[PDB]
Amino acid sequence: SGFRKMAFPSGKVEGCMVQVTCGTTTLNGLWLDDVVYCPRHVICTSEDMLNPNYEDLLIRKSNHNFLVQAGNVQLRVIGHSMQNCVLKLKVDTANPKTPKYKFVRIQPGQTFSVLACYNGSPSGVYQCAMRPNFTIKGSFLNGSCGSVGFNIDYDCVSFCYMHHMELPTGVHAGTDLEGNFYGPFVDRQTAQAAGTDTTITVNVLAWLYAAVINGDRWFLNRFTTTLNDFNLVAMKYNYEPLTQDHVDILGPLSAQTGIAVLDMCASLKELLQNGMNGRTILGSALLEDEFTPFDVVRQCSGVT
Amino acid sequence: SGFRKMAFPSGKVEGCMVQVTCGTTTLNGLWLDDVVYCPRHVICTSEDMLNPNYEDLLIRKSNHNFLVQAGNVQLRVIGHSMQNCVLKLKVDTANPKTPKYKFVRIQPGQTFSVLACYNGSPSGVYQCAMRPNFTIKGSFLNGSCGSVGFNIDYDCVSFCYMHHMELPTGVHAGTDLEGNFYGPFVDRQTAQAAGTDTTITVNVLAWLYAAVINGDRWFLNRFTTTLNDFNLVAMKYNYEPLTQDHVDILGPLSAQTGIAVLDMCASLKELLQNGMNGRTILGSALLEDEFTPFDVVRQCSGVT
Ligand SMILES: Cc1ccncc1NC(=O)CN1CCC(C)CC1
Ligand SMILES: Cc1ccncc1NC(=O)CN1CCC(C)CC1
Repeated sequence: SGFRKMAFPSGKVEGCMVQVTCGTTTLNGLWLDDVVYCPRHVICTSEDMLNPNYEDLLIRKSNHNFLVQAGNVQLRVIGHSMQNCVLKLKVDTANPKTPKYKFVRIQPGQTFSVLACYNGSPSGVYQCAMRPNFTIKGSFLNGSCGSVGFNIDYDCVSFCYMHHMELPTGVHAGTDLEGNFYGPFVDRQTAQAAGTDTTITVNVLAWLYAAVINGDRWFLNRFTTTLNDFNLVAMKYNYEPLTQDHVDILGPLSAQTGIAVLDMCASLKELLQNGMNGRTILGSALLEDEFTPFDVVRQCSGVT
Repeated sequence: SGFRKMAFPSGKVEGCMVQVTCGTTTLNGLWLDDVVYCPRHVICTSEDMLNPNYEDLLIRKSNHNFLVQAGNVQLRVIGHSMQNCVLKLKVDTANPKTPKYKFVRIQPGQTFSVLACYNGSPSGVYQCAMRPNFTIKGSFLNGSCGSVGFNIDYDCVSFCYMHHMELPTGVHAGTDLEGNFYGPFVDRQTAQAAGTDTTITVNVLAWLYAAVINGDRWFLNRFTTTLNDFNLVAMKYNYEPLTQDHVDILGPLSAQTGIAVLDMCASLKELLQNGMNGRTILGSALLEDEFTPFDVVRQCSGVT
């Protein structure tokens, strides 16, 4: 028992972190095989950040301008290319610690672990989710750019995020490993306001199942609801609409606890309409939405 | 910006996890140098758990009864001894991935990361703290025994916790790496009720400094207090008494924010007496006490 915000073990990703310096900017790179991935804004100066033309800025850069340091040993750069908002630096040495990996683009609501890094060195690991407005609420400082977000399926690391920037509101924006930003964000020092940060309903429901499994049951009520009725209440509370697919994904949790998904929706409806009354659920005073149904099943079953 | 419950990167500890089987019990062991550390309850059966006499049970065990598996290769056990509540299994091979390490016994309030494991394999990493009643609120299942808690100072891993058991109330008990339990807990299947889980005041204050640093400032008030006045309010709310040592440890945070420690105590006093009024601080609806002043400084400065 006990339910914690749990990150994936970071070792496989730690073995991929390198330092990339270009000009006077130092950030992090991800070394997989003979390629190092890093944000393209590494080639920018103070005056470039405002309205950079990366194709133009990249012409003035050569292979020897990208300084790649793995641990404290230098990697030789034999090629460089720009793929969307990331640079792919081909090095002469394949990463000996390269795990089995995939590049995946995640959907809003999906969770992942971040291994925050500074100067190619890991400083910490935390769990977070892709918000429905395509921001992430990370914990990043200057120099953390190039830190990655990932998932693990036993031995395969699915890389889903690369950190690029902090928006003026302190929230975070980044790309998948193909260089495409999540959301409408652009790697420019400009006014980019995020959209509505709605609550990931399916995740909240999965965490209510996690609470019942671990003994916090006070919130279970004598009511039920429909998808349409629940969604009227969810729209009012800035909660994402619940679909039949979400209900299906919750099936394993409904089966283990014997609580119908729509009964759990009714319990959530009353928590939304009445508050917690100073009470807590899994040590939290708000409804937690950064655990997917898959994360709850994994933590409650002990997948390694 | 952004403040997350951040765990230490787990790679150095992942390289130490092994599977220990004795009889029909399989748990985790920590392989450091030529010694494997694991809970002594690995030698127990169903009938032993109630009132085990580990010196007696250990006589019937030999080196070849302890099955140590590192990855999927077997380690030869050439010696075994009992140190308090942990077994030290001397193996013929030194762990090639042994990091620089220390064994330290932490005080209540101190935080650490746990690398939860099943069958010697890491399943996740989370951050938690030694409660003032010497329990921990982990996330552990059957088979997680032998999972460790640790801190890292650049390259040195300070091992502080080894998981041994779940109390009947779902909370967790364990030992330091010398086999001494934190608290009055004993490795027996018996009624052991935990004492008062008081709030770690100094940690809450440090997290209020973390909130001010990241822009959540609504809770800052026009008041101040004394240690004696604050402690009258803290005793009433089951908060640990604040000492001058805690005030000193908060010095770096007081200096960076320009907010006197006693001013922050007065802000905490009003949050205790008035609640949050449906508002949040660092995305939380309760006062978080699992970040030490050192953790806040580390996360806000980016120590690697
Ligand atoms: C300071 C900080 C904190 C947390 N995360 C990231 C950063 N840095 C940036 O976002 C810098 N920024 C400059 C303009 C570039 C086009 C994109 C990168
Ligand atoms: C099931 C579980 C969940 C989370 N953490 C641990 C466990 N297991 C135990 O605590 C088992 N227990 C049996 C009696 C022994 C003296 C000590 C170990």
